[PDB]
Amino acid sequence: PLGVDSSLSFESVGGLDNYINQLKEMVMLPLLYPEIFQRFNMQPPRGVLFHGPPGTGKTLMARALAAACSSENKKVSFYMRKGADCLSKWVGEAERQLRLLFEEAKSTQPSIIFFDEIDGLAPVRSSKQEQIHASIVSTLLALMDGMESRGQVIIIGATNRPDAVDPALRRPGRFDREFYFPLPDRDARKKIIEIHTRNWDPPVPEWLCSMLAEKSKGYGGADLRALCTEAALNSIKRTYPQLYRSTKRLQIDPKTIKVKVKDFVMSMKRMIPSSERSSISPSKPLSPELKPLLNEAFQDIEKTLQKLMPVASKLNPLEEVMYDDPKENDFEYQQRLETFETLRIYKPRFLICGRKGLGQTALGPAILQQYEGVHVQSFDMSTLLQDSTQSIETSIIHLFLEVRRHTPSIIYIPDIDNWLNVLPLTAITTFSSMLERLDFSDQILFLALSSSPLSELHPQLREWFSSKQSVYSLQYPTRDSIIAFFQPILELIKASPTELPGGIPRKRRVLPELPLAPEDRLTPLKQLLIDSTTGFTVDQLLHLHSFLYQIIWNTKSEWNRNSVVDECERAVKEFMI
Amino acid sequence: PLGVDSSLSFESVGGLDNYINQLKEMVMLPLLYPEIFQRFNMQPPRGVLFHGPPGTGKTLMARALAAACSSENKKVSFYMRKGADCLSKWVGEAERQLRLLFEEAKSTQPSIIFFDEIDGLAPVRSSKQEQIHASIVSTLLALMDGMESRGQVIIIGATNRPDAVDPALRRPGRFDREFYFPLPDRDARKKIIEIHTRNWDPPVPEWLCSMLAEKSKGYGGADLRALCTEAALNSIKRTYPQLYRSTKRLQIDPKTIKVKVKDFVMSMKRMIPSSERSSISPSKPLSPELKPLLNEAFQDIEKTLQKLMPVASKLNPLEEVMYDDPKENDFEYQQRLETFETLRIYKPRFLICGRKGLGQTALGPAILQQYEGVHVQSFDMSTLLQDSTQSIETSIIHLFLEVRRHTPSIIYIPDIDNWLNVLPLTAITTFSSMLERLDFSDQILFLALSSSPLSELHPQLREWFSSKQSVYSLQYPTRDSIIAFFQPILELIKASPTELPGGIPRKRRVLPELPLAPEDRLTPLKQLLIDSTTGFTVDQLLHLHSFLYQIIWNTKSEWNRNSVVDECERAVKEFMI
Repeated sequence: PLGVDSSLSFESVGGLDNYINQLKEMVMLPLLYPEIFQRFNMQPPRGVLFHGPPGTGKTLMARALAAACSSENKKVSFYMRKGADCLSKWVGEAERQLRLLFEEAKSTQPSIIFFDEIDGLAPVRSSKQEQIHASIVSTLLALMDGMESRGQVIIIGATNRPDAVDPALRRPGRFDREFYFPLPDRDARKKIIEIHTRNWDPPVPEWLCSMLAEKSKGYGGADLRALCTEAALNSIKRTYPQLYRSTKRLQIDPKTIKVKVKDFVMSMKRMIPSSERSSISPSKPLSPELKPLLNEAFQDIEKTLQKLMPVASKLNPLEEVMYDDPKENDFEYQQRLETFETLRIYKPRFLICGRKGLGQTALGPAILQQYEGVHVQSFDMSTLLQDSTQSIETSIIHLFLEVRRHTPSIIYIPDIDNWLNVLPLTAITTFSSMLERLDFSDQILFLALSSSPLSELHPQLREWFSSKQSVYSLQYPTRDSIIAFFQPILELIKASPTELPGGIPRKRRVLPELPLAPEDRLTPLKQLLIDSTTGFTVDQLLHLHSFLYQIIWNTKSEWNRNSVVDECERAVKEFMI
Repeated sequence: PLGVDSSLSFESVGGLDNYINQLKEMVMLPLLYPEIFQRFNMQPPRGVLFHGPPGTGKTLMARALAAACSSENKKVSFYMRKGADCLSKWVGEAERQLRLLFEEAKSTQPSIIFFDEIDGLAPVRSSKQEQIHASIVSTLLALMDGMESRGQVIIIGATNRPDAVDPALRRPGRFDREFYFPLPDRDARKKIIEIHTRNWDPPVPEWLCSMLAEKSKGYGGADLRALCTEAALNSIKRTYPQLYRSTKRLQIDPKTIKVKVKDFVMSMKRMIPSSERSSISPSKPLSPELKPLLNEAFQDIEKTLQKLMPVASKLNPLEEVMYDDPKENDFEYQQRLETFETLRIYKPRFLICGRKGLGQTALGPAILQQYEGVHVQSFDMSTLLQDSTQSIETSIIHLFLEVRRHTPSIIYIPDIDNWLNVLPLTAITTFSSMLERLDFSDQILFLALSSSPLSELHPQLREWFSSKQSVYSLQYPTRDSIIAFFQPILELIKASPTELPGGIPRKRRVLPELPLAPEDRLTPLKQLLIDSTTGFTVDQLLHLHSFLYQIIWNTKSEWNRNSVVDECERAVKEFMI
């Protein structure tokens, strides 16, 4: 059956190395080196506040910390407190459980305590309720620190939000660490999936990683293990159909090890993402047959993206200090590199103008997918009108405040032709103010999408975007790209009966026992598809593509060729209306 | 490891001298001199209410008061009460803890009690809740004073806000002291940082103070100590890389004392301000290479600032009464100096008109930084639309009321060209009324910024600001200031390979053991940069400055000179479109 483990070698949360060194410098040093705390007479406190996606290192870095320190040294004890679990309606009974737990935590000397659900442990301190909201918060203040020199004990905090509570709970000088979980995307995703998949006596192929790791976006350690279990059970029922209706119990052979990539892709048909349980995010790669239709400008988007903003990230200070320099006295040499790759910028924004039905609003999610690791959100007016409890301008100042409270991050607005007709001049001039409230010298991108083409626009954008390179206009694709797009189906006309299942028999499987345990017109069709379709829009090409898919689906079984051209050609004739 | 101290000689809150003498006159005299309280038969009560930034003398003046009186005389006892810590849902049980604490506080004769979180101790007294909100407030009234001659005991209050509660809690005659904490800016900042840094056996240099003290703005005693610890640990990992992965424990040498200014500036890269945890304040000094482009008028701003308002502050009455005068009977001589430096004023305001892209909205934060110690806020419509629970005009009358409840203080509005299109005539005529609701004879500054130049304006400002010196117009800078600005990079063309890291090798550091414990075209380029750039705007100069930074970044490694002029010159040619 099932079972939980108490040993973790960072094998389901693995990849947060700089976090690991940051916590190692907090928890290892005070009793590893007990001398330099008097050589300098130094304090440094301990305590980390987790925030980010839950289960992406919430329970997983809980096991990574208890397993980390248990694998670190002997002896050491560990404590798990998950929200309100020692409380009452009394103050003086709730708390007497709490500080009996505190005094026994102080009695056991090598000891850490996990505290999760810090909102449930201590909410915001308001006096418009009963005074236990002030009482347990103040008594946790004095009983964690302030009055209480805790000595050798370590207090761990975890939330989903870094600001779900009043900042008195983060007194600066006791809880000076806060860890954000960035949900690793591609490479530590491939690391975390391959450190999972080696727990099987069949080693997995490594062409499927980072193939499956780039398919899997928005997942924790546990649900990627759920992908492991669902592909596993797909191998189970796949290998054996006789898994049903057993009152007389059965026995098995132990040689039931067969693995498919079909198991994984059926798991992808049968999955659901964790972030996409309640969200809608445009995390959509560009369509692979549409790459003949948009790679040619997509390259210009990613190159001019790279030029108008470097996407350069921070290296590890471990290897940086593994390097050494000779000169260390020169703050002028410091302000040199502090000017380097920092003062090279000015106000990241970009605009897309082009016709409707011409590759719109898919390239947006595509260039969202062409690089990751950055923080990003968009001013979707669905996400702006989603609350009415406050003003929408209060929501504007809020969301501008949180994208201010990040890394160099990404801001997007779709459909600005329809937008600015949606909200009044309150929110308009609000936003135009908030455009200028921040500096040029920070790196926040401002992607902008319009479904209307150029030189016809209200000038609100124009005074905002008077740079000649702050915009790009779109054109029709070339005929060679067109015939590149219709190429594969133009040989799928010829490969019906046994290449495709239009004429492939599907046969039955027998049950196991599992014993008892007690050609020539192709070119006039070519001049029908080309040169009579005078460079139209790509959605119309999607119409035709769907239509011919219906044609070849209905005409899926045919031998003795050149008999199935009449259906598609008259469909083109009808399409020209 | 860590540890708290019980002795403070005003070494982390040091600088509030007049506050210290004010509290000394409250707490020392009643038992120092027990005779003059019958010579005059005088009351004077005791009790101070702290308000201001927390941890900037909240916990720090708590330790300064208990350490102050403990270092004052023997014997004396101290009590610490932090919000709701003796309460219940009963009235009669909550209170019986409270006045058992009161009677034991009266039993111990030399005794003071710290009371913090006065909102959590006693909220506003409303009868639209349960009556314990009236009960504990009324019983704290009668049990602190009113009915109870407290005798010899001292009651200390502390909040963040001076008006977080109904003013019945400040009965005039028991709590007649209230201390505001002004967050000392430059000189007591240098005093407070140097009284920290002498706690190390390496004495720090004193060119870095007040250099680092003028870099550090918006910090308490504790987080400046956190700057001490982070520069300390930066020296730790900086001196020693072998601080990792030790199950077999290690031992050290005690000679690990090396200090860098690099440690501090990396701490500045890795810091976060306390006031800037949720705020956005334009506390921004002018850019040092932009000083050739705005010092010439900046001097006029600070001089005419000084003339249109003296910034003269109050001296200490200690040294003032250390001086003596012969004549003390003359209230007419009193109203002389009461007319001196008080009646010399009229209605402080100032206006900035000038073109867009021409030094705007950076000089504002700069002259905010050119002097400090004054109280200041601005009517940012982000900060005006940030709440919708009340009317925005209610917010107007509120904020006018609190800037009325201050020192001679500072009021600013940015972007008045875009403003007055943001709010209706309700808030407009509201504000114009509140312009005239106060007198000429008080000293409140009214800085005003417009991005549009002169002689083109709607006259609402003109009837408000019909003084010929109430406004200043802006011009283009001179060519000598231009070539002064482009001067340093115009020698950074010549100093690539070893002055800059474009051709400097970065080498590796070995691990310690730490043993086991069980030229000629420069002038045509000069006539390309000057005299073909016909006195343009400074943001365009920022474009070019960024562009050439990219040029020299890409061309960073070059010997055998005069080969790298072609890239920048064609960048200028492309820029001229």
